[PDB]
Amino acid sequence: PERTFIMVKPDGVQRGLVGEVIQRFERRGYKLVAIKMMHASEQLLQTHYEALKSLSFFPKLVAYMSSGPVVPMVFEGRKVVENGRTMLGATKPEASCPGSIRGDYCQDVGRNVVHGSDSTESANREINLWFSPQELCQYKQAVDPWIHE
Amino acid sequence: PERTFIMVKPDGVQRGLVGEVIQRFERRGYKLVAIKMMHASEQLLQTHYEALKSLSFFPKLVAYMSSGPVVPMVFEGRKVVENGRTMLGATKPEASCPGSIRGDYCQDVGRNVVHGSDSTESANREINLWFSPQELCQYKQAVDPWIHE
Amino acid sequence: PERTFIMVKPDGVQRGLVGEVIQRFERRGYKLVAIKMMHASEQLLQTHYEALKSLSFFPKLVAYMSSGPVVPMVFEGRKVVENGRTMLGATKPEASCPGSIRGDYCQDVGRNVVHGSDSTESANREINLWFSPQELCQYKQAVDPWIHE
Amino acid sequence: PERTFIMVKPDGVQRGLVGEVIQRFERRGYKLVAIKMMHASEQLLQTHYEALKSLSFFPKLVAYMSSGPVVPMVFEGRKVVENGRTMLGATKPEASCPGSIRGDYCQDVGRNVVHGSDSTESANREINLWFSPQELCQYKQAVDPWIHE
Amino acid sequence: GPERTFIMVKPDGVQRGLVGEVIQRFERRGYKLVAIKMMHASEQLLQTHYEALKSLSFFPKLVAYMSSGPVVPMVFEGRKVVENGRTMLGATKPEASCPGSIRGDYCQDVGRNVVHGSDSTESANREINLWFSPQELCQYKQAVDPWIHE
Amino acid sequence: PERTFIMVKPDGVQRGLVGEVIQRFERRGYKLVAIKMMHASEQLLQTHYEALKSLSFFPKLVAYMSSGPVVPMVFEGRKVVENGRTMLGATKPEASCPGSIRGDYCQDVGRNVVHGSDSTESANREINLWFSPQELCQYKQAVDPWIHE
Repeated sequence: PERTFIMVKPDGVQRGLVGEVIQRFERRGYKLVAIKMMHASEQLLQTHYEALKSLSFFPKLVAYMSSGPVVPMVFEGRKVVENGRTMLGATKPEASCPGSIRGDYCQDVGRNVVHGSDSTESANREINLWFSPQELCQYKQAVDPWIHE
Repeated sequence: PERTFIMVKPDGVQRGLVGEVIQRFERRGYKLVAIKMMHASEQLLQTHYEALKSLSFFPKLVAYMSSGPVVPMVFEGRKVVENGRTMLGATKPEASCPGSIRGDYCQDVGRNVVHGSDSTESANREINLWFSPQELCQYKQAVDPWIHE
Repeated sequence: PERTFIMVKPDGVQRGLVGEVIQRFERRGYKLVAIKMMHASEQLLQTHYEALKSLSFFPKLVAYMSSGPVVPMVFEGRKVVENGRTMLGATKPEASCPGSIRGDYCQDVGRNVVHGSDSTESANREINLWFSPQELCQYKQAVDPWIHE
Repeated sequence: PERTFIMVKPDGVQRGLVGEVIQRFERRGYKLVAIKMMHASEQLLQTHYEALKSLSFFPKLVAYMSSGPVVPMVFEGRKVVENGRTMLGATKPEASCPGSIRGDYCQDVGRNVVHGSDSTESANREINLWFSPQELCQYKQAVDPWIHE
Repeated sequence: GPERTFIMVKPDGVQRGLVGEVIQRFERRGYKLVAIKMMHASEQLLQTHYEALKSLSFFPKLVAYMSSGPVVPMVFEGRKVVENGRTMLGATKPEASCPGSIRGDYCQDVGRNVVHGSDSTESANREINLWFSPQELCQYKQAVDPWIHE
Repeated sequence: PERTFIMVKPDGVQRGLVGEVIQRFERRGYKLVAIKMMHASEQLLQTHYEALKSLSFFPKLVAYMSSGPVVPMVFEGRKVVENGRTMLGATKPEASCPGSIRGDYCQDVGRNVVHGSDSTESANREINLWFSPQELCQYKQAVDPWIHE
């Protein structure tokens, strides 16, 4: 029952990359179990980035992430946290390999299209911060016997 | 601004076509302004499909549309209602042209992946049934001067 | 269980379009049940194209279809015959809609990349010419409940 | 040797669709024989649209077509003029089929991404207006026997 | 003759509709398809295919899984097709696979990793001869040959 | 601004990959600012490859690069030189990652489809060698605030 938190940032929304991000996870067999588009409040973004609160760029980041709508979502599947990190690519786009989201679409670390949880512990916290238990949908994937051993 | 209601049906979710549906609208420059994943109640489905009650086998439709999660969403832009119909393709996939969603992905009118509003009046009615006003997001598309005159 | 006969012609093989033809049927949920690559004999081609002997330049057709390998295959699913015809596009590529195989890839009716059965009667006849019953594979598609009612 | 004139308009340049337009023609086996990016003077655009110069929307059209770079190009192959029309789609995007350029990417006739010749006579005029003979390249396509009969 | 490699879509690749995708990855790199078929593989054939694994604990589970649905064996031809085939498929474990590889794009689980490919030219020639008779292998001259290799 | 020189080689033109190369840069937000198709002269190619002029393979490389038309072009954006190298992939295709141009399409170092500048100094020299200043176009990209921080 592993899950990860993925969020399309304001630049991903502006550039029309929301569907592209979702499709990369769907094609790897991962289950979409929650999604919404929203204007994130300052307090929500400060709690989301709480590990960065002591850093000089924290206020600039929180303001940028509230400057347009975001699309938080949740995917479920085997090794979805670690594979999600690989699929997004390095934080620095010039260090990202081609075929990753940031390697294909991004030029600047400050405009890198999408967030993903960096660990299981972070994923569980971020999922519960952005989504209430009622917003998490549950279903049995038909192709389940052919994606997992 | 013109808006239309698009909803991925439970078979579209199962088959991993949510991102595909979204990308077809983003590709055409349309703005995503709301989206969520949910289990639709029978009462919501019966009101949504009020017009089809004069047709045979209404319980089969309600049971199909509540057999898994759905993804309702709202897109904004010029002629988005009529263009949304063309992009989805004919209701019957056999009558749909390749390049449309149903022409590319569907074999059966009863499993046709996605719903879209058939008129401006239906779009306004459906948007208000599925989304509260606070759920619709507002932003200014950077490419606006290049997608319409 | 409806089935249709699809065959990539020698120009489709040369131009690297075998995977593209197969993927157009797979993404619509159709089941691949047989496939091979072969050099078709003149006797097989004359029987396959029996109905075209009433048209001019029959030796030219047999020679072209013998000028390189072909890839016959069989797909199974609801309305696969009539949808197969639409997916391939009009015989003349200049009458084919964009989104069809011939509309996307072909310039010449004489080099139109792929063959498909025009009827269920023709499909049954063509499947028997090209494949022994022992070559057809049988399996249960996991997504079956989601591609048709 | 049939040829047509295709030109990406300023909105197609801005939206990063130059490669998409070119690929639509390459995948149908058409030969790129000339291409360049330029800022077209008002005077050059007035000659290209000579037929519209007395109409009320003429100053608006010339200002838009000089508001950014354009990419004129020439493609060669059988039926390239008529097939180019179908591949671009109807002038008004809302009348365009899915799978055409304007059906996939455009919302507004005034921002319809790309121009293409409407006839052999227009193609010859437009090619000779935008390109000198020395800019037209000549080569023998290796797949020629597999695209032509 | 030219270098060849054996590629086979596994039962999960067939179920998930990925046969055309695998083929197209090789075609777009200029490689020539020279044989292909869909079949139910017997346990006898699969034990010989995986004979180097016969001493390992997971061998019976692997043979049973690989016979639980149809597979699509095929053969591609071209310069360095064995080595490049391995790179295109990606690492055995999908979580170690780079994005852009088949397993990195589509797979979650090493036991459901969609496709097999030969790991050496010796293996490639043994696997081709095991799954295909010489008559099933087709020969043609690729038109773009002068533009894909020097 | 940062610019890099990219050139589709004669095999990339023959194989219909010109639009694919362009789209790889466009989708990463890089601006196309110059392009043309031409038959490169022996003297032009000798100057382009002047760093290799003492090597054994130099005459054969120069001869091959004039054996068909090429498509030189210029892209502009942040880190476009280093990212261009990554997007093209290793010089030898067998050392190239999947997702790069050479990793996706090439088998042979001598037929590796595309050239790209290896440094800022090389890019400036190559741009001025192949393009006169009147061929370089500039425009204000609308999505600039969403690709650069």
